[PDB]
Amino acid sequence: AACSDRAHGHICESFKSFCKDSGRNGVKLRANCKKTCGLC
Repeated sequence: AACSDRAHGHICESFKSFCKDSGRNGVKLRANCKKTCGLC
């Protein structure tokens, strides 16, 4: 499982500070943006 961004692109950045969200928004961020969130 490689690490990178799969989201549309503007989703990770627009929600970069949301990567630490305990809600669905956060989970989807770490998934669609395993990189922008930092999971490598």
